[PDB]
Amino acid sequence: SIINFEKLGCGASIQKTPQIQVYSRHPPENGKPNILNCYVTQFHPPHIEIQMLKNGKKIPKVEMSDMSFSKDWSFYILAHTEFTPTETDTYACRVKHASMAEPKTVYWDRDMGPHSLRYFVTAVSRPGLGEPRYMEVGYVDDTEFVRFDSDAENPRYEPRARWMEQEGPEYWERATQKAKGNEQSFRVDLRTLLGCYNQSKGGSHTIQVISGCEVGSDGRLLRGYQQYAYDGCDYIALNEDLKTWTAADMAALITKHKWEQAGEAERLRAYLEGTCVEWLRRYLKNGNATLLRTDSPKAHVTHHSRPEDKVTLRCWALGFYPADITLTWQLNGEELIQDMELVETRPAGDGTFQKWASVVVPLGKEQYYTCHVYHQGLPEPLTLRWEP
Repeated sequence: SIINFEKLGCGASIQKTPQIQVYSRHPPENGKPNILNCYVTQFHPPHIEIQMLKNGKKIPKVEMSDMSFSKDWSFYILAHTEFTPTETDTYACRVKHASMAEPKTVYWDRDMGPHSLRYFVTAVSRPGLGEPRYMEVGYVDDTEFVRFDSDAENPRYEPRARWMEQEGPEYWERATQKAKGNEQSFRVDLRTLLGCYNQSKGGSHTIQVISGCEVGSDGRLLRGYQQYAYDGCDYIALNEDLKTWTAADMAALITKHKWEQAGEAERLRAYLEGTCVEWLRRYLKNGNATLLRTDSPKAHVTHHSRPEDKVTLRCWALGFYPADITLTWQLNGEELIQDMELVETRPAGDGTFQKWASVVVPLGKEQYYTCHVYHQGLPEPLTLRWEP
């Protein structure tokens, strides 16, 4: 259950480039249906235009994940489409974002204990286009379980995991009413934050909040979260002592002084140490059978030719959950660094993740190199080599 936010009341009166990965959900095989993914990360503002193209022309029906953001405040989204790869068909993903002068096109290259209840809140103004879009997203251990989107005719809190369907009508009635009330606070804050930052009146701006609690195995609060951001940059945040605030620039000092007089830090300490802890307990019970799952990575090495007498050994890790993983290449019992390339861990689209690490080795010396895969679901790290 999310907290009821207090208005920032700041007073009276920078863009990030997306990063793109284009890859198939499964290893591509000509003639075998698959899924083409376009994974876009690290961008801000959140408005983004994504097209998937086959042989230059726009693919008609592409699906999009709902947009989320990470702890660095940047946004990410997964676009995917169904496709059957061939040897000559060319696929690409084109992303149009304000941070770039020109749309970016990235082509598909076949070689490409503690628990937590946290709420990710977004309020984006779109002056002229309508009212600000407001969203509340709840996570039980990185797993989304509830969602509120004001961009509907009759916006309501919705279960996002089947185990949340047990909550009676009274739970969803009050959660939605809190969201609509919370939406109003961010509507007012968006308006006044304009003059506090000396910004023109016609642009789009965002407020982001991360609110929640991390609870150890003993049921005690490990860490409480209450962090605000305006336009993708730190604004104010409750400190680890849960008693004082860290304001990130001059505008946030009015909010900090106002919240000290109002005793807001103590209101949140009561929410985090209490209400947040007890609700996470109720949520964990309903989702016990599904939330604690771990999927071990399955690994394999592929072999790719290079100029002159070099080859590329690419070590794949597929179908693993959670996302955290480590891939290393070794020669003579020592770990390699210099000639080794990575990709950021990326979703497959089915709940599991993928990653690979490659290394350039001399031709004929492939059996001198061993890849190592470290994952929490593996009883012992995987070791494997290129096998023709």
